[PDB]
Amino acid sequence: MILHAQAKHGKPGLPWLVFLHGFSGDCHEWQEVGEAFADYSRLYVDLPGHGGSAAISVDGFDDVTDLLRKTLVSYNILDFWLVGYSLGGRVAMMAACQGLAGLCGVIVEGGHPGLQNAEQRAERQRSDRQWVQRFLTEPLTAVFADWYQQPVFASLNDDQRRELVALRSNNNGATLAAMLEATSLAVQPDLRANLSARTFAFYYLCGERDSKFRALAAELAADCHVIPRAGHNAHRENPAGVIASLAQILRF
Ligand SMILES: O=C(O)CCC(=O)C1=CC=C[C@@H](O)[C@@H]1C(=O)O
Repeated sequence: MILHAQAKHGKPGLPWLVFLHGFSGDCHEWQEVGEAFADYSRLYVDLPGHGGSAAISVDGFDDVTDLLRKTLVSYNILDFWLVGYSLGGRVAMMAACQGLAGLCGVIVEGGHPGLQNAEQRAERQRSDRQWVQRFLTEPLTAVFADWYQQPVFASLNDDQRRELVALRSNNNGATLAAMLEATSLAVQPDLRANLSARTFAFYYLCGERDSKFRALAAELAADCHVIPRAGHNAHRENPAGVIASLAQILRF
C-alpha cells in the first residue's frame, strides 16, 4: 500500500518536489504553485484520510512516514525536496527527522515544530478530540464554517472563508477525524533540537499576517521567508510570492 498521488514528470535528472497539503486538503492544494516549477518533477500526495488516500488509516506519524517512504520508492524518486503546508509541514518535519533516503531539503509553510509541555499537549488533545466528534457527527459545511474562524484563520475575509468552506466540505468526515487524532500536534515530539542538528536543508515560509507562526519560525534554525499580504495558507493567498520564495530556495 502506497499513498494516492498525482505525478508530473519534468526534466530527467532534476529533483522531485514532493508536496504535502494540510488538514482537510488534498493533492490539489499545492498545484497552482508547483506547476510553476515545470522543469522539476512534482509529486502531489494525498495524506492518509484525505483525497484518494481516505481509506488509508494510520496510528501515528511512524505509519505516515512509512507510507511516504513506500510511495517515493513506487514512483522511483531518488533525489527530492519535501514541501509541506501546516499538517503537511509537520508530516514533512517528522519524516525528515526520522530519515528519508534521497531527501535534499525540507520547506515548511506554517508547520508547528512541536509543543513543549504536558499542559499544552493536554489542551490540544482535548481540543482535537472535540473537533473529531464534530467531524463524526455534523454537516461539514457547519464544521468548516467554525474551522475557518479559528485564530490561525482570523485574517481571512468572509469571501475567502465561504470559498474554503465549500472546498473542504468535499471530504470524508470519518477519515478526517481518524487522521486528525492520529497526527494531532498533541502526540508530536518537540523537533526543535533535531531540526537544529539537521543534515538536510531546512527552510520556513510564513504568511506576513500569520502572527502565531511568525513567532514560531523565529525559534527555529531556518531561513524564514515572510510572504507579503498573506495569512496562514500563504501559498493559497499569494501564490506568486510563494513561487518566488521557492525559486530563491531551490535554484541557489
Ligand atoms: O488549511 C486548513 O484548513 C488547515 C491547516 C492545518 O493543517 C492545520 C491547521 C490548524 C491546526 C491543525 O489541525 C493543522 C496543523 O497541524 O497545522
